[PDB]
Amino acid sequence: PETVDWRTKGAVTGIKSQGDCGASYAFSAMGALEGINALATGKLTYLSEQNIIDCSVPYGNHGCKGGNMYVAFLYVVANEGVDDGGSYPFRGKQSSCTYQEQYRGASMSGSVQINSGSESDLEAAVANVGPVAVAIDGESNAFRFYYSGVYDSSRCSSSSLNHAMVITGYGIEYWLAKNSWGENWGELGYVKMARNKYNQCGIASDASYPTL
Repeated sequence: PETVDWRTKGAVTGIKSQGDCGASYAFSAMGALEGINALATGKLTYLSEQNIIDCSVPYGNHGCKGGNMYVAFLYVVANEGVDDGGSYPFRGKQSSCTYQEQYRGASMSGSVQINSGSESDLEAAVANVGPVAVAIDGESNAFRFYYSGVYDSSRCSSSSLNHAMVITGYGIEYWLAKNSWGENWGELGYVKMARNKYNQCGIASDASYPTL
């Protein structure tokens, strides 16, 4: 298809704000999982980024100071589940791990990594599977203060990436990415990024999604 948006399938939750906590990895990872789960199960369940922040330090994440999607997925697989938000809510900072099995919202068996730099493989993932976790270069003041339109940056790097989000669709040529800086940033917390511009901002350098 020429354009998808996974809200069409009820596979995307509201926009979140990570506050002053540097945990996009978590928000980005949970976002893909929420989608995959909502598609399969038919019910959208909000999942807990706080769970990932508190409990994935031993898998090699840094709580509120940063981390990866991969390492968040390993935690989910090894811990055989992630709690949902309702019962494990965002506090804005690293707290004790209160992971409880009774509130396990979702589980998974692995992650598929999209071939680094390939946007046609990325589109194929997004169209045929679901929302895909990505990371980008959001260094620019233009990104930091993006408000509307298609982001099409000349200064963007395709290798050293500093911010993670969920691709929830694409259209016309852009990607539709969901950020976690709350609803007052971008287009309702969304950004439309440049599609098929030879991997601008490294959108397809480190894309993945979970299996379940």
